Amino acid sequence: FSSLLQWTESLWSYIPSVSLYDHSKITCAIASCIYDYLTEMNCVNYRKELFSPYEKTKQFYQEDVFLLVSLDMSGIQDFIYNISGSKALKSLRSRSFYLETMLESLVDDLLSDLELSRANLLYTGGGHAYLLLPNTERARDVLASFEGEMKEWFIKIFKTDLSVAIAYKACTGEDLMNSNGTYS
RNA sequence: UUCAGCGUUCUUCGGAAUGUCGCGCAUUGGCA
Repeated sequence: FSSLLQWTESLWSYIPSVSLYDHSKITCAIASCIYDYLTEMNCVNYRKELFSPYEKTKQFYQEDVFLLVSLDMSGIQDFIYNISGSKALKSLRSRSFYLETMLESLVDDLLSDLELSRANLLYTGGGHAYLLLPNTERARDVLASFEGEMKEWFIKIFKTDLSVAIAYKACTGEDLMNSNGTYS
């Protein structure tokens, strides 16, 4: 699917739906999160439970179903500039690339732990990563375990030179729909 | 016919610096 997502983005980047890719990706992520939430709740019929009363569509935008997740890497500039000059030119280019590549790996690992795709990562800042995840208990436990494992690995490799902090917040469909201005 | 000099200019006009370099090399860095 990753190849399909990469293809979709190049083709739909400069065409209106927010471009079409942006919308398609966001839809995919939201869908995956909803599917995981419904699997956690074990609904008998997704369509009937959602569209039957025709008010359940509105109420489902009020159930806490999504998680806004931010993972941030601490120690970027110090790591790039904790160098002696002997190989500075080389080191400075390599350290910045290594830190960005490591951040990519992180989220990929996290996605591999959630069986999700890159559509669920809204964007990656240098040293930063914002994602949208399902609010399932399994996903929450996966996030906790991933935070613990990342803490252990960073302490085992760089000690206090680099760290990673992961924080999540629960939200509903209306929050994603910028109702009442709560999203920002 | 004799007696006398007297007055006016006291320097003038141009050119007033120019061109050339305006730090270099070694260590260091960089490449390997």
